[PDB]
Amino acid sequence: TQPALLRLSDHLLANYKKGVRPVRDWRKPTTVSIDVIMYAILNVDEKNQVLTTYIWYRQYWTDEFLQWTPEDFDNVTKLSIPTDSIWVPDILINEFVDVGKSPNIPYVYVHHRGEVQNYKPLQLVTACSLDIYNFPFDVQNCSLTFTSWLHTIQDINITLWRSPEEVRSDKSIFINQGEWELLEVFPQFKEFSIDISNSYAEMKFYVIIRRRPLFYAVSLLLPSIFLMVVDIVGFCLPPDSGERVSFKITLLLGYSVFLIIVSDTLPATAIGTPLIGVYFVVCMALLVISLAETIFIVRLVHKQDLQRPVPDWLRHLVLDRAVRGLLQELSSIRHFLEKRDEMREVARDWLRVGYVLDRLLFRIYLLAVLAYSITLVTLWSIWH
Amino acid sequence: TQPALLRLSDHLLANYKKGVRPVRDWRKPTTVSIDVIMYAILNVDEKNQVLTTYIWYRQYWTDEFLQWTPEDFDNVTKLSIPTDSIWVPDILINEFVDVGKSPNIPYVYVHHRGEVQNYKPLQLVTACSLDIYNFPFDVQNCSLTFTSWLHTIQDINITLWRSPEEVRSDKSIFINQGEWELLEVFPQFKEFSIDISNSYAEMKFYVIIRRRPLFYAVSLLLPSIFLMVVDIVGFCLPPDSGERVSFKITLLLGYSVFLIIVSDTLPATAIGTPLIGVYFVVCMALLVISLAETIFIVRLVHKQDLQRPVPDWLRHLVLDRAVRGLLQELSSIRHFLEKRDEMREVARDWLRVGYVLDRLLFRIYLLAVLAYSITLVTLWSIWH
Amino acid sequence: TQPALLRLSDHLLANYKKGVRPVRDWRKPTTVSIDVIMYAILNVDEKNQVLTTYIWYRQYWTDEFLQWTPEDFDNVTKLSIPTDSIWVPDILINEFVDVGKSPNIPYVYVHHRGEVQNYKPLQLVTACSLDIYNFPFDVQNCSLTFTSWLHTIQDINITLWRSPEEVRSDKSIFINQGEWELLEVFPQFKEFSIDISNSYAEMKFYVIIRRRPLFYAVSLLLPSIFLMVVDIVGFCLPPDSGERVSFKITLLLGYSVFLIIVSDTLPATAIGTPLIGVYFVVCMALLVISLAETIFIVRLVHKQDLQRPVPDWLRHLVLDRAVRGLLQELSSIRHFLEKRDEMREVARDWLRVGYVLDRLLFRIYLLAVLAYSITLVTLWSIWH
Amino acid sequence: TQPALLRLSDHLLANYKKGVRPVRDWRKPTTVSIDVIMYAILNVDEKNQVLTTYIWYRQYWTDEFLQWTPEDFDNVTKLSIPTDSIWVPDILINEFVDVGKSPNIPYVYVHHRGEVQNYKPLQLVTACSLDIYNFPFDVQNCSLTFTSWLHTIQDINITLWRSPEEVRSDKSIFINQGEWELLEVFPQFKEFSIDISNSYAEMKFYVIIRRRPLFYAVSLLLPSIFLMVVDIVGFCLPPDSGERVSFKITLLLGYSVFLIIVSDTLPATAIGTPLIGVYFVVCMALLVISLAETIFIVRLVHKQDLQRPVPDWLRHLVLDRAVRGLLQELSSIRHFLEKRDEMREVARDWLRVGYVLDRLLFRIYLLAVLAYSITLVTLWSIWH
Amino acid sequence: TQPALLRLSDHLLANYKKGVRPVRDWRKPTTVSIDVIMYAILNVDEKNQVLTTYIWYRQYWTDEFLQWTPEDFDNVTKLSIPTDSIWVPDILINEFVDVGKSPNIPYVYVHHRGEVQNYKPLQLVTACSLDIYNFPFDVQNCSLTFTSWLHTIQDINITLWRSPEEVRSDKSIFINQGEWELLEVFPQFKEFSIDISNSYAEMKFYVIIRRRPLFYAVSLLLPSIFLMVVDIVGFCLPPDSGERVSFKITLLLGYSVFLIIVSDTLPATAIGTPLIGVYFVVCMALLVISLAETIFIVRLVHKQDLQRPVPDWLRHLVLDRAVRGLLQELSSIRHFLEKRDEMREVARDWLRVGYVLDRLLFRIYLLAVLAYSITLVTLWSIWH
Ligand SMILES: Cc1ccc(Sc2ccccc2N2CCNCC2)c(C)c1
Ligand SMILES: Cc1ccc(Sc2ccccc2N2CCNCC2)c(C)c1
Ligand SMILES: Cc1ccc(Sc2ccccc2N2CCNCC2)c(C)c1
Ligand SMILES: Cc1ccc(Sc2ccccc2N2CCNCC2)c(C)c1
Ligand SMILES: Cc1ccc(Sc2ccccc2N2CCNCC2)c(C)c1
Ligand SMILES: *[C@@H]1O[C@H](CO)[C@@H](O)[C@H](O)[C@H]1NC(C)=O
Repeated sequence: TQPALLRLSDHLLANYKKGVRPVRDWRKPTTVSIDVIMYAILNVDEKNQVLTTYIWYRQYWTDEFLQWTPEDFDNVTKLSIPTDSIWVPDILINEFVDVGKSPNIPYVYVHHRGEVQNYKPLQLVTACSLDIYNFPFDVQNCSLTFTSWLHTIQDINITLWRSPEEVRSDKSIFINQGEWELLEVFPQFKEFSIDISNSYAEMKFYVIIRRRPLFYAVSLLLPSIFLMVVDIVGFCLPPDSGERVSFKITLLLGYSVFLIIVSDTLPATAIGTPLIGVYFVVCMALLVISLAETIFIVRLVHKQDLQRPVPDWLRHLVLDRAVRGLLQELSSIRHFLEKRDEMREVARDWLRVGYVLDRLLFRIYLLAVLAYSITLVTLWSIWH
Repeated sequence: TQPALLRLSDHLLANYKKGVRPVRDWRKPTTVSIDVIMYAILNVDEKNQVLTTYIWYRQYWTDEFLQWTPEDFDNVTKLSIPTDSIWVPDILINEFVDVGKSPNIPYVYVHHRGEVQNYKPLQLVTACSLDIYNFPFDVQNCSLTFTSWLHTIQDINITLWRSPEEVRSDKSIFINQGEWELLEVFPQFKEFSIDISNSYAEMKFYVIIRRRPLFYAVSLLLPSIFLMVVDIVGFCLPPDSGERVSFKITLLLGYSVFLIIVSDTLPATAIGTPLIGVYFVVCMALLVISLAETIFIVRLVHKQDLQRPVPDWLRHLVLDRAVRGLLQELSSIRHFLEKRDEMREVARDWLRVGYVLDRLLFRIYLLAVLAYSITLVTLWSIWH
Repeated sequence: TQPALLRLSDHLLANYKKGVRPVRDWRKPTTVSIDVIMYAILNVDEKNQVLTTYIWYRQYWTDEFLQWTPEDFDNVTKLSIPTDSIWVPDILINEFVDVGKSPNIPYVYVHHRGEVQNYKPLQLVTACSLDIYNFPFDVQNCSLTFTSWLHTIQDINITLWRSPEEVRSDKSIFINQGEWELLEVFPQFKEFSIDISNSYAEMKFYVIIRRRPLFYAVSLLLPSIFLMVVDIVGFCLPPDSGERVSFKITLLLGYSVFLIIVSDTLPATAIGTPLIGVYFVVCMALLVISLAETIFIVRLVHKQDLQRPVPDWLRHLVLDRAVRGLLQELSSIRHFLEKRDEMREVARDWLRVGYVLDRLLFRIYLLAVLAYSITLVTLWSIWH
Repeated sequence: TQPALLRLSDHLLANYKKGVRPVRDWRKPTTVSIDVIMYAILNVDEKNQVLTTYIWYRQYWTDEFLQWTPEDFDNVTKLSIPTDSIWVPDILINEFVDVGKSPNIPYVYVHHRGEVQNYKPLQLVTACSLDIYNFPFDVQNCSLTFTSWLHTIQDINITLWRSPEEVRSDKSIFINQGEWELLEVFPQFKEFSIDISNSYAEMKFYVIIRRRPLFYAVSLLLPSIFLMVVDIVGFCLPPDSGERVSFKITLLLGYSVFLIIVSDTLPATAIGTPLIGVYFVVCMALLVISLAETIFIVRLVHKQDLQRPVPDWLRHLVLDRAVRGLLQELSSIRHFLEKRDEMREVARDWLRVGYVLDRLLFRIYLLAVLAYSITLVTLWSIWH
Repeated sequence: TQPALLRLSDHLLANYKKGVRPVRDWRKPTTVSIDVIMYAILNVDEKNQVLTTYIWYRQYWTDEFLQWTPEDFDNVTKLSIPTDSIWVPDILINEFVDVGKSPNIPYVYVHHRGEVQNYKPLQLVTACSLDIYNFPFDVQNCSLTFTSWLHTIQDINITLWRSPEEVRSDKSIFINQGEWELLEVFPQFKEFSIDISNSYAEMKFYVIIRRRPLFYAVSLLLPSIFLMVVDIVGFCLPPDSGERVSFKITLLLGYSVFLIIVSDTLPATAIGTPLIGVYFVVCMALLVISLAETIFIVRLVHKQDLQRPVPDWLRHLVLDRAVRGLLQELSSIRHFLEKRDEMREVARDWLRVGYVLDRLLFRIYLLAVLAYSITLVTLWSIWH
């Protein structure tokens, strides 16, 4: 006789119709069992709010036409037949915004009771809501909604292959060393409803992914810390040097270029910018405050050859915390030297005031950045 | 007997022709009812003027060959049959400039009266007219024109599934947290005409989308405001410092780099640049005016050792608003000191004039930027 | 009896062969009439010299096998049959460098005389010659060559559906608000020839597109004008300030960064760079000339404490256009003051010369940029 | 009689079923022999951790239905038949994250014993773990896992065509002049297991690729070396020039721009940044230390007209290693000159201290960068 | 009777098998004649070492089953039949690293002797070895290897349609105005061999393409020449100005930014960087040498108020090539003036030395850049 697989396949696929839903009684829906195993988080685009993942998805349903008695076919209990030869449910993801390029699986396993098993890998580009409020430490909760696109609850119902606890803790194949860490996938069944009669089976997997901040620690924190360090170094220049203000403005321009170039990576959304943006703005205010202090002190100590002398209150407050023709003609010589000396001494008194005030405002700025830095490391421990 | 679905499908699809338009009388057009549900605004490219969206589109038409009496087939009233087994109208969008990658839906529902229901998701890349005059606050009105590509009004006519008010206010599935907010989609029926006989059914959906400015507020307004703040800070430097002009030119270079880098995002069109461009140009004029004032005041107060003394009109106008050999040889000594002192005093008089004029032109510039800023916040309230 | 469309389609498509060219006499070529309607200029890549457009293309040919008498089929005069069921000529564009993603049109109209009408939209990526000599105002003349890829003049000949004047002035559907304005499309028929026998039908449409310069006016002209304005402002700084040369070099660095960033947009070709490049180089020469004048004047007026006094010719040319021990020991005091005063006066004389020469060379540079600017606006009026 | 190939193909492919696994006894698995020949490493994306390669992959299995006696068919021993006409195992790579665009091979060779030979080229985009710890010199070890997607060990088993030593040392077609050098590919057989019964054949090829550092030597090392050279040159400027600190800050800004622009190429991962990042940070610390030394020395030698004189310990430590009205009125003149001279001499003493300390701290910094450079060249020899 | 084309096609394609290689005797290989006509060089990616071209490729082979006597079919000598209806050899390019998007040609010409003619355009992405040693003037020699992927020499042999001299000089359709100029394509036949029996036909076309340097002359040479010009201008600033060193460092930073931005275009390879990189490094050394000369001269002439006087050897070498209380108290006044004057004169002597040495080192640098520029223009003439 002929081989068992040839006889079995010829018996099953003879006068078999792919278009008909395989039920002998049309009132019975084909319950399809869904299982999803996350393999990789290929991309998370916050600008377009799209998530590209790869999953291994296996489903099984009872085909009431692909049934046989194994004892009549040399005790064969299951066989593989082409996917395009049998009816396959139109179960797909609601959140699609594209089609994913994935290998086509040509065969499906069929058991002697009709239990067709369809294993396939598929790449999904799905629209998801991304909360970028705490960008470097954000936890994204994206829904993949498997449902029959056309058939209602009365034709195709969806159940879960494994128990929800098993699929929740499944990380057997996930590519872990990416930017995103898979926390869990959470299945939940519900019915979509257009009206009373048009109700659709639905299975939502809540893929939860946490961003790894070690990708971005160097990218954001290190340059800003450098800039603050150099700013703190810049106060050691004397206020009367004239280069100190140029130093400060050059540093501000550099950190502004840093902000501009970083903004191509730091994303944004309509709900609001990440708190990293707020801390960058606070760093900006700190640098602008340092520049304004430098400019004020430069205005204070300038050798402008016009200064009235320091007022008594200012002086005390600062220093508490620090032959007749020949005779008359020589008098003009000493008067001009005295006029220059008195003017020069006045400029020194302003310089003496401006030096210690530069020191005093350096300590306050030193403490202000110290309090700000300790506040940041405290909040980081909470996010960590 | 055989199962109802097998018998029904075999009866319907036997000697069924896909190429023929399913009408028993060829004079009757197949009225196709169109429904469009916007799911996401994937992209709006102003440079190329193309809009990429995703829609859920459902249509239904009466197939006069897919009719049966349910009482003869075990009371089955509707069944799903493959899309590629039956005639499907060639209804597509006129504004296509590409093909969208969308899932292929294999099945369609058919009721016992022949009412075929085709549900499918599709991504559309369509040419649209984008008015970028008020870029951060623009409201775009893009037309999606569903029509039968080949069949005229005498073969395929297009109606609307739901009432126009229902489709106008449909936001049940729209992904809202993107850059674009869907205001409404507006359906309108009209007939395209090549001649008297060649008239085509047409249904234009006017997708109206408003850009969310919170994406761009930080991107444009914040750096410019920073630059103006630093410019205002720069006036506190003394005019005779010599660094003030370097400060101003460095700031101008920084803001020019800001303009250059921002222009990769701020789009343009043949109709005209956005008013944001005009306000950036006005900010540019303000910075150039501040730089010119700095350069003029520096030219005024310079210690050039060549100045003639301040004219009487200028002085008043500004200050209203603020042994014989031994004897003759010593006279040369006091004369040279007097010559230096008189020259030094003249330089001081120019400095006294230039100081208050720097203050006076600082107040005017302070008020000019204040009036400009209040004007901007007033117009923003209207756009908001 | 059966419906007319079913009977007609069954009669036509029974024993119909798609592979055969539909002529009862094989000597008669199938004359295909071509019509092209430009819809959008999607992209013009000057770097790769490729033009991506979208067209609505309709063709019609006489199929001698799809003929019937309408009075025998309930007076049906035309019917739509699937495109993949009948012979379709292999007419495509010679200039292809890719395949365009375009919707597939499933049906074609067939009249009772056999006149098959095939309407289809198609995106074309075609190699074209782009003359970038006058880049902002260039008029590109790109050829789309529709021809039968395989069949010679003896099998497929190509004619034009409409008169050439009608297709020349066709702008009914063109998307006008893009960067490119369609001037006309010009059809011309010719025969390609490999040898005497192997001659091919050919129809060249000369798509002529003019770039809209309002896209680029802001992008190129405005920043350069700004830079020149600031350069003109920079001369007001005194030559002895020392900051003027730093101002000029900073401005030159800024405009060089402008040139670098702009070059990512301004294209180039082997024939030659656009004249915009030449005018940018002339602006570069103007800025370098201003910098060299600043450096020369700074070298002239420096307080170098070493200057020999101004020569008589230079002075006139410039100013035409502007007790014994006690006695001897006091003499040394007045001599040292005289030595310093004479040296100081010499430095003033050089400064007096350098000041007016700075003014004189400022007027010449002011006129040179004025002549250059008026020359540019004159040539712009010709291009406009 | 008919030609041998026609008769043989007609005999083989008559009543041949593609869906059945070609075994006369269904208990016998189809052992498929796998061979992989690497052709090119198209891309290694460290950001997404994906490897795109091209391979020539040949497989062979025994088809028990495609068997014939050559003496009955004119001594034909093998023939090519279309790939889509016979059963082909569903062997693919587990690590897929996309589908590769590769030519479709239409034919396969079949020998008279049934040995089908399938040669095909395929592009693979596979997820791989990339260790970027020593980025310029890293050796990546990426797994390509060929397995039957559906069939278990009981239906399809996988062996190796050639001996493992032959495939390990195979570089016959590899494109060598790319960025990556193929060290070896290592085959290893194992069984995947879902449970006791569901075990799958598996063949892992460990493609080992070493990056060529000559691509990146110029990109990273050369600019940093330049920056250090210029920094070393900058110490030759006198500390009192005032421009030295501006020189240092400008150099620091330039090298920071270098770091920013380079970071678009230097990748990162969650495990940790490459040691090149650590050496760049050490270079950053060196530049900041040089800037701080410059600022400290500038603070030390400033002509601030306020300095108390150098303390005795500091001085020694540094220098070890380097008519009554007329009479009284003239006394004021010499006193004022003495007051200025003593103040001027004090400023000189501070300058004398700061000069040699600048030299002394220049030698230490010269030795520190020398030790750092020699340390780098030593470690480079180990990596080389 | 029926039309000739219908009868002929029905006679030929009845019981015609596509899978069989069309030979009546299986020992006779099907000699396929190859012809390749280059149409465009779409892209040359030196980073990935891939060449994307477009070719018109025509092949012809003798099909021994598609033969007829024309006198029996109304004297028809050739006819077009669908490509997918007849056997087509699996000839493709070995160097594929992708699949090219090209139009599908549906028909092929068949003559009455069986000579099938297959014309088709195809885009090829092929791995090629790119020698970037002389990047702007490089001549690339890339191999396209047409061979039968599966069939050996015993089944499919490959010959050339035209004589090798005709295909060598073929430029009839090449798009010439691109970046690459096609010098020639060179065909050569060889046999690949796996073993003694498994030998494969092979035809290598050596596409030779020369880069047009006019694309890049402006891109590289012009900015560097500008930078050198400005550097030469910078020497005219006096050494004691203090701004000269700032000028030089700003220029160096600008040219470094130029190098950084240019490196995104100038490619690299493992064999070695292009000589343009070496000349850029030499320009870098020239700028660093100019900066070091400026810093040295600034160190030489500084008004540091500490200089010992110029040594006798240095001076000559440089200048060869250029009442008791009242009496004693007045003596202190002249002594202090003498002390200041002698110190001031010493600073002048150092300035006199440093001025001419700046001139002398300017001439040497002027000649060094002149020799370097003449050397470059000489080598350019050889490359040109
Ligand atoms: C008002 C309204 C009516 C029906 C729907 S449903 C839908 C609409 C178009 C295309 C497909 C569907 N679906 C049906 C089953 N579920 C998958 C998608 C909606 C959303 C609104
Ligand atoms: C002058 C003219 C004639 C006919 C048309 S129509 C058209 C033309 C080519 C291809 C398709 C069409 N269409 C027919 C039905 N509507 C969808 C597209 C035009 C625009 C101008
Ligand atoms: C020397 C030569 C011979 C023939 C041609 S033609 C050609 C060649 C290959 C593939 C296609 C064609 N074509 C035939 C009909 N026209 C469309 C393209 C040439 C150019 C040179
Ligand atoms: C818990 C668990 C169960 C089964 C698998 S396997 C798998 C799952 C879905 C789709 C395909 C597969 N495969 C089967 C044979 N090998 C190739 C892929 C896993 C991973 C976990
Ligand atoms: C060791 C070795 C054996 C065979 C080959 S050949 C080859 C291998 C796999 C897939 C295809 C081929 N080819 C056969 C005919 N020529 C085109 C490609 C090699 C390279 C090494
Ligand atoms: C099938 O299995 C049964 C036991 O399960 C055994 O008795 C019978 O012999 C088997 N048939 C064949 C053909 O092996």
